[PDB]
Amino acid sequence: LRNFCVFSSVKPLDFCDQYSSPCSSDATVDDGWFVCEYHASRFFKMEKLALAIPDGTGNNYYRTVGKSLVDDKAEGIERILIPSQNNYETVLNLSLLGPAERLVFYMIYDNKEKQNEICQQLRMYERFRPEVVEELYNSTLRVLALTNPDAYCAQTNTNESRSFGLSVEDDLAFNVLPTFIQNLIRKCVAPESLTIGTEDLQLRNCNTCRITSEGLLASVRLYNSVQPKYLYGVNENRLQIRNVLQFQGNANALQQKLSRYELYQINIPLFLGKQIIST
Amino acid sequence: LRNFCVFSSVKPLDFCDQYSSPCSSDATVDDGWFVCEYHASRFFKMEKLALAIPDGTGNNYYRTVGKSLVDDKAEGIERILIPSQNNYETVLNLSLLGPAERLVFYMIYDNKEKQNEICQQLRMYERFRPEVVEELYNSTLRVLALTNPDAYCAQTNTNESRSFGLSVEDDLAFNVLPTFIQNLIRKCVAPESLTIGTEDLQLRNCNTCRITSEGLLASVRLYNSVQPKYLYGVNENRLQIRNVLQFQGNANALQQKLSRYELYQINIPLFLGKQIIST
Amino acid sequence: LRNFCVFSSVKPLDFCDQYSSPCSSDATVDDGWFVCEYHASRFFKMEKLALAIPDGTGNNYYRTVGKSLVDDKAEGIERILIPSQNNYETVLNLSLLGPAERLVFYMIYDNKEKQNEICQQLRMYERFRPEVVEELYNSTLRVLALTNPDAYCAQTNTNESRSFGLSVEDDLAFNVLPTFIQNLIRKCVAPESLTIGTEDLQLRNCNTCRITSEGLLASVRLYNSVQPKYLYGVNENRLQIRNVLQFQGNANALQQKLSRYELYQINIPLFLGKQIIST
Amino acid sequence: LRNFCVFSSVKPLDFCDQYSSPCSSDATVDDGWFVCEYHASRFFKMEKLALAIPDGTGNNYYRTVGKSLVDDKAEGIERILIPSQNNYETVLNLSLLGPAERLVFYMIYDNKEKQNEICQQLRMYERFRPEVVEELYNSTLRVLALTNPDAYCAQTNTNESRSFGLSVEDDLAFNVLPTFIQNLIRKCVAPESLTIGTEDLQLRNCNTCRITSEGLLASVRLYNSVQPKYLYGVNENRLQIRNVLQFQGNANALQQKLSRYELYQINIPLFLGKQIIST
Repeated sequence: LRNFCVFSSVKPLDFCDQYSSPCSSDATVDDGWFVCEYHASRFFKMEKLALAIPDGTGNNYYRTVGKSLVDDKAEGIERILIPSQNNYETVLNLSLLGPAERLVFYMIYDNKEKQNEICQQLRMYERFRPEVVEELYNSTLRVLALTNPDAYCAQTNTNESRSFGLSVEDDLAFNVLPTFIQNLIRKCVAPESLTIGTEDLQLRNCNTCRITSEGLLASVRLYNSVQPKYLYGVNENRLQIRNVLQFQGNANALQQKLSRYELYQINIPLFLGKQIIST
Repeated sequence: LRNFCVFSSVKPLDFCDQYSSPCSSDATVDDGWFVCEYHASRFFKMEKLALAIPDGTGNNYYRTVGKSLVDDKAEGIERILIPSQNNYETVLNLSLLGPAERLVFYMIYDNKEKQNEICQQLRMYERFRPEVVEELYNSTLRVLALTNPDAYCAQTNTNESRSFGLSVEDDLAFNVLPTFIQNLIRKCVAPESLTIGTEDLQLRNCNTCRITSEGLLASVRLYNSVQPKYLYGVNENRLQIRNVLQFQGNANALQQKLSRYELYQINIPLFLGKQIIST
Repeated sequence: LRNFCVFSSVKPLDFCDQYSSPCSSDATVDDGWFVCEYHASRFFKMEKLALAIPDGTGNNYYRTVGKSLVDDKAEGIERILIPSQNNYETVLNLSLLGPAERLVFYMIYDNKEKQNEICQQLRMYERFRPEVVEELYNSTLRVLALTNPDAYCAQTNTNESRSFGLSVEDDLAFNVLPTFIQNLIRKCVAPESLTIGTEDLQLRNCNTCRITSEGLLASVRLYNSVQPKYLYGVNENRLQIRNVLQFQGNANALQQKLSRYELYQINIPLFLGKQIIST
Repeated sequence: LRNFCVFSSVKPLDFCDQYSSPCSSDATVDDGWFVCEYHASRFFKMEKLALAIPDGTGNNYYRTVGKSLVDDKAEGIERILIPSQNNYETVLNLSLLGPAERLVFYMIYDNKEKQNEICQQLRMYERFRPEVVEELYNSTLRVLALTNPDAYCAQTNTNESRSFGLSVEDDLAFNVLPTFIQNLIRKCVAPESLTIGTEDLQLRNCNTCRITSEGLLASVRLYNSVQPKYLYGVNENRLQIRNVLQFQGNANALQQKLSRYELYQINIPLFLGKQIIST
């Protein structure tokens, strides 16, 4: 597939796709997220990070992890990274989104009546472009089937096991998430303790997120101040005012002489659960 | 001072200083550690990292933090990053160290009889080089006085406050550490929650070390696999065998295509305590 | 026979046989193992060694012996060199092996229903290649008959006698092994004391293996570190991580000057039982 | 030292040294035996072997081990590899040995009256060659002092520990051996289980020799049939008849086709005791 992004087929009527930041080449490769960096940052409010695991030789067991983009000052529906069926309409703000985005999200969450009424309202557009709708639906449905744990092929790797907490509520809630949402969640949060073969590698002793009935949240108020490089960039006649935290400083307080050491950026990777890798 | 390193004046009889890796230019600047990167890695088994704190504009409140060099597989006197007066002789292995190093460490820990007998055994060398000893002692003593919280000048900044735990034993033990050891410890571990002005920035919700009666330890078995670039490098006729962990892989398992994302190295910065910064 | 290896007829549908390391010319000659070096190393985890017995003149009574390939660190189903009917499916990991290998192993262990269902599932392939199956079965069955102690010819040499311990359980368990397995076991382990003619030659006073109800095992934790030169070599997207033991050293510790003496490699030949050779 | 062999200074009156096989270059290097291969084979009836310990990378922790030269058919004073003070005169057959050899052996075993009477009988030779005796005595005495655990320098490595059995009698007897004999014994027998660092490598589970009150013996009747390549080679008008074991064979029994596999010679390395290597 040249485009593994689910939101790759998101087009207006006369489509020079919105893409203020063009979709990254990550959609071309099969890393398993099935979403490009731009769509991940815009919708799920997370970026992609290459988790490197050294072993003392030079080669690193590379992995994909989610990088939080929400700030510690946030509260409410803004702190949720990935919503569940309960309130995803309000979280993703599907009311004013483009009809292709609405369709894609609704049939990812699989609520029949919503895409039914989308088709009813899209019938008027259908007389101009009667071919894009079917191919868009086919591509998105086949992507969902590929990421679906149960299908015809149903490619299953029981050797990898993911635990999202020692409590019953956490995994019982995680069970009812959509198949694509489950696949994205399992492969965006790094394990707390990667159990590989007959040993355990303690990647992190603290969780940077939480899985609950409404989905994946940045529950901990870890301080984050990274700016998204693939911002929406649309002309904002609708103003969103925010409480920015800024400090002053001189050349002495801004210690440039400390810059020679390799930098340890304050990023917020998603760490939760245990990864059981037999053998 | 051209050389803030305490172990800067560590010379043999005919001195082309050991320094398999030459002392970094960090000793030239006053970052407060008063130890160069080579001596920090060799003795305290830690490196130096530039903790950058973004605020949403581009300037970063730079800070110095300690980077752990011990492995998760370690146990015993090897897991302690900085020893106290109780067992520093065994931790630093002062038995076979060079006499300058022995002197420096002993008068840092301030045990009179040890440097007294060092002087008695150094009397034989004194007839050849009767001038290096006094200047070495003067320089090291003035460095200790500069890092001493109480002195003539006694430059004190009460506005910064450091907490090393909510328990009585932790700070009561931290109180009895040597003055230079206390200064190094306070400025090598990053705060758990940097309380600055009227706000708090949650740098990390989990501690990566511990302060106890014997000193600063890497109590948590966080997985570390970084190699020191300033290793001792001395011809080792005395063999130290270690249990190395290695995994195999092909080009597919070594996902080079994941390398385009900016890397998130598995490092182990020292995070503990709360930094109270009024105003 | 140009090919005495039992696994010589192991072919896929379009066969350029897997053989990352091609089968050695040992299958061409009749040494009695009836398995090539590659198949012995891959399945039974042992290599072949030429046991030479000097007598003070120059000619050596050559013999074939098994060389252990398992490490002292191993435990479990990995330490067994040759399995019995009890758990050979798990030992050889027949679940994912090629259908020819599954058939060969199952009819060596003679469990009717397994090769019956192999034939049922192979019926679909049968319509493309209806001639290879019968000749493969005939060749493997005639090899088993040749190695079978009881047959039409039933070539028996009662003069050679093999003892696998002084205990009742050891030989009573060895009795119920398959005929080919018994032939391989009798001619892979060197005798503890070769009783030849009217004298006894003490080859070794210690056993390097054990014969039990589950088969031939490397019970003793003898240190082995030889690498197989006929490794499987298949692209491993399924990762097997292992605990490697490595030591460092300089030119002095790696004493090259000791290399002029003829080397005594730390190998682990299979030594067990007594060989009674009348006359 | 160009010559570490103790018997390097063994010269007749008109010396073109006996040395039917010239002394090997092993005396030039410091492997610690302080005896050349020829003298080790002639007197102690053992050869030198390079014990190689693989670790899975390619470098081998080389070591020196003793290779037995006695046959399984032997009995009596012939089976002892190294004698003690009790019966070394009969074991080494010092009655007819050259006076230099007698002197060297006697002052290695440190029995004053014997070398005293050697000097008394050598007084007649002294008038012709009054300079070789003093330098020979000085060289041999300094070699003994160098191999002496207690001396002025007394170079001691307490980190290496050697155990020669779990019984009190074995090590209590080994204690009273001469210093050079103790040094040779400790560095000719390979450990049963090399305890290195925090792990143990089981080199061999069976002992190939024994340490008793009379010294180091080949107690086990392990079958040995290697011929010494540095034999005495002196014209033997005094005939030693021995019971040789020989077998016949044709081209079929002498299986040349088995020679392609790398040979596993039936040698008898000296294995006994445990080597405790801290770190």
